[PDB]
Amino acid sequence: MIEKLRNIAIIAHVDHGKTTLVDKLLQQSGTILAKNTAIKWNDYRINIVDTPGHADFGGEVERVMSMVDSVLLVVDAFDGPMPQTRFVTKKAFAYGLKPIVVINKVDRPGARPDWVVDQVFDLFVNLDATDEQLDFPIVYASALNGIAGLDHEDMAEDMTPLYQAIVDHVPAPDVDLDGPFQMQISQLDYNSYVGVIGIGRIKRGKVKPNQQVTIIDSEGKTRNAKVGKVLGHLGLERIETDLAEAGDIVAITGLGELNISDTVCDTQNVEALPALSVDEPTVSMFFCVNTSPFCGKEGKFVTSRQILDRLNKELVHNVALRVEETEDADAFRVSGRGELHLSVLIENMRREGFELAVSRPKVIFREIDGRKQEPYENVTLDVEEQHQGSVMQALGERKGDLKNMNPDGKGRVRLDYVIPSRGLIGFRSEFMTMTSGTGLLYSTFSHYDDVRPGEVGQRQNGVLISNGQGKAVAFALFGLQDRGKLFLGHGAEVYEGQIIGIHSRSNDLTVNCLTVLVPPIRMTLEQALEFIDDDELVEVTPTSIRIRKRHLTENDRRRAN
Ligand SMILES: Nc1nc2c(ncn2[C@@H]2O[C@H](COP(=O)(O)OP(=O)(O)O)[C@@H](O)[C@H]2O)c(=O)[nH]1
Ligand SMILES: [Mg+2]
Repeated sequence: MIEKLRNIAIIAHVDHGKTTLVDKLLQQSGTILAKNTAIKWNDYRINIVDTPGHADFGGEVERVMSMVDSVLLVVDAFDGPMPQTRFVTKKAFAYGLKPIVVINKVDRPGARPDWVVDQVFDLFVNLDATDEQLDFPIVYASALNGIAGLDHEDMAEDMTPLYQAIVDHVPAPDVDLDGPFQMQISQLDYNSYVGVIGIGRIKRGKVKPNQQVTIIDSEGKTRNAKVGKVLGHLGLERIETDLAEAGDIVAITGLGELNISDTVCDTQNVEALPALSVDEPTVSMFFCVNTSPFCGKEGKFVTSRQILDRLNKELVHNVALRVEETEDADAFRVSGRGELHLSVLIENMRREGFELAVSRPKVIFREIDGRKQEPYENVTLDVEEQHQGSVMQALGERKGDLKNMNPDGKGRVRLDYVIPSRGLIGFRSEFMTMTSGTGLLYSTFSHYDDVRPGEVGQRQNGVLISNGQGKAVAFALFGLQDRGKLFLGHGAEVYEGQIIGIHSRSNDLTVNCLTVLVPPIRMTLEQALEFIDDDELVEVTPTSIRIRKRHLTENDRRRAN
């Protein structure tokens, strides 16, 4: 009784048809997407909660997973599952959800249902439980036709098989209807007429308008309020309801400025629901002021405790990152998920008009049970077979453990590896030019395990360091090619300590370029950032980043050796 409820989330890569699919389920029932679509189908109430784009480090995904009891993975019948929906799927498994895989667009010519089944199944290499991987039902669809079926040759005349699968395989909400009222805010919304809107799935009890209630946050603070309106979902809309009970995904009004993870409880029996997720950062990196003599050249405006507050602004757009204070009052220890995470932060921190010095990314070590541990992660690589012998030995040098390989049959091959983040850092740069830029690479954090004894091979080559400040002349640069490749041509402005090229030998060579050329080496942010040794820093400015030593003079460098 009152358990005909099906709270399910939906995951789909762009243009894989999740808007069309949900739309068909709506029009064929008794009732861009909406955040939640309520569907009445034969006295069943199915809530389809939407998942955000592949780039949402705010932590909305895990909030969504906290409201649903299953997830709906929509996959193109030809393209198969995309690595963009990787993490959203990962978090679904992390919340112990058993997925329902919908392979739609089955009507397109060359659709390979059998193949995309394997791909999805293999994609569940997300340390996914047997329970999750075994018996995930496969509903084939053609959303643009409104047709579904358990087989793709044998298809129903409507979306009935999909409805049935949802009813059959999605568990009812694990809630008690008779307990005292309890509801955690999962998402927020606003209406200039209604005010702040709190959205979530009622964990316990019931709620009516004008009900007296107590709000308790994650730390333990409490405040009393009276709910104004209880908005239930019906279609793509929200209507005022006189009663909402456990299991219902509803919207509440007039509780003031609700914060996410606040728990709305009956005035007595105030019980805060546990704060849910946190993506522990695995890669640390230093953000420093531009100590360089080019302090305010192109960099619009930055002092010490200026960009610091910007490192207190990105702190809620993402909780996978941390920001700590270093002894150097002009440098800060900011950590994150991967290197790509901290990378793009800079990329339009640059377009934001900033200038900063940044070290090389290092993995965050953790000591557990006396044994130090480092982050390992799963890597899938898609290269041409002319590169497979090359990229294999490369990862092997980076302490990569081979787990699986699968030839394309058409000249390519997909490789799978278990590798510590330590050895994977800055490999994307080497990888691309190694595979001539046709190869592809994807990564996903797996687990912390005992550190692999040893270190990753260092840069081997030394660097050409400028001894003074001035304009680089063609007469000197031509003589420098006798000892390696350089980073600029005639006319470029350089200072002392700045690295201008790559030494042919292993040692650092202090050279002057002040007293026609071969094409200079231009490095992108990530390409350069993978070139950096522990005694160096990248200097980033809104038009182009440059490279330098930590200690600018040759006198200071000798002391630190
Ligand atoms: N041929 C074909 N096209 C489809 C099917 N389902 C959806 N589409 C098309 O895919 C395009 C984008 O799908 P959409 O619903 O927006 O998916 P979303 O972008 O992930 O929300 C639309 O133009 C649809 O016409 C299908 O079963 N067959
Ligand atoms: Mg669209």
